[PDB]
Amino acid sequence: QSRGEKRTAHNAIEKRYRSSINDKIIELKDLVVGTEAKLNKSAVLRKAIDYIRFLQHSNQKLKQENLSLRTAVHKSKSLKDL
Amino acid sequence: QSRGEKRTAHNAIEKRYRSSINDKIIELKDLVVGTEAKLNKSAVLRKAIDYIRFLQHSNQKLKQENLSLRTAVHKS
Amino acid sequence: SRGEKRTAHNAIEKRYRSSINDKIIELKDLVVGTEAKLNKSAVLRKAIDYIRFLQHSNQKLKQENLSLRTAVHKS
Amino acid sequence: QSRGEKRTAHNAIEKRYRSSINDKIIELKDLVVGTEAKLNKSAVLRKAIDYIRFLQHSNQKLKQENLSLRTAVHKSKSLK
DNA sequence: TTGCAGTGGGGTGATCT
DNA sequence: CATGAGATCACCCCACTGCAA
DNA sequence: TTGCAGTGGGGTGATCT
DNA sequence: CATGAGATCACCCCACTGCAA
Ligand SMILES: [Mg+2]
Ligand SMILES: [Mg+2]
Repeated sequence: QSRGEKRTAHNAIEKRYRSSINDKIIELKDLVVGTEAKLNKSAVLRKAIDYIRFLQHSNQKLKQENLSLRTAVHKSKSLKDL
Repeated sequence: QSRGEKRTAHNAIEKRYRSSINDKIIELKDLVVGTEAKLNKSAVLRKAIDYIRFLQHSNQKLKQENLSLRTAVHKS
Repeated sequence: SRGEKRTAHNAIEKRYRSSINDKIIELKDLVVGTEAKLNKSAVLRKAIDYIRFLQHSNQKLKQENLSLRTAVHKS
Repeated sequence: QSRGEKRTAHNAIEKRYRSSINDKIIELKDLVVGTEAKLNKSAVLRKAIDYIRFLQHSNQKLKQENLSLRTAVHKSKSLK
């Protein structure tokens, strides 16, 4: 590659670099405000951060409840002379 | 007010902007791989995307399960 | 035993290699010190140059001491 | 370079390597025992080491002497 | 009402891998 | 990161030399 | 009088640069 | 070590948009 060639190649490289990021921001955008909405990059990332924590918290609550529900039906089976 | 004076000023505005995004990718990073690691931006995003989807399905599945378990409780 | 003889001599050859290598390490400690990392030939190149350097420095000093003593005597 | 070529090359590189050391051990030999004498590698280096130390010690001795001679000459006039 | 901050696209150079 | 290659080192094997039993 | 350690040459793979 | 080259990042400059004064 000559200087101009490196440049031109690098620009195509950098184009691929940008999509590697911008394409994932769109993916995150669709996950947090949906495919139809329009939202700016930092806002999408801000929503993605809080959505993840929300989902993480929910997951914990959902699990705590699943165990309780399971412990409940299990106990329902116990007929033992009390 | 010179063009260059104006380019320089906006340059400071653009760094603000760039950091509005970068600071946030670092936040996502700390959530997916933690603080000690080093992971490029696109990989932080890829992980965050997959983590969200993973949690989304994990949560939906627990919800489905919890429904039955709850109804089982009823039908008992 | 061709082999056993080899193994045994191999130990002899290591002792030998070490007889040269440990000296290069000493020469190295002398010319660039202990913390440095320097390859064998540079250690030797330096040693050679260092000796030549001190040789000339000491000659010059001896001829000058000569002249100084002559002066003192011739006074 | 194929393994075969790399091999052949390496042997010539290693020939150059050895010479870069051996050629110097003989430069040292000549300094410690002379052009004509023959002494083995480790004894040449042992001699080089001790010779350097001696050259170092001598230089210090010589400098001190040089100063004393110089301080001598001075007084040899500086007598007020 | 419109001129700047904000926002984003694309290019470059330095540096990394 | 990859390839490419010369450099550096330890160690291999071989040859031989000379001294200590 | 001679085998065995010592010495040195060159090759080679592993690794560094 | 030396290319070589893609990837990564920050910053550049440019264009445009929307809102605060
Ligand atoms: Mg960016
Ligand atoms: Mg050697």
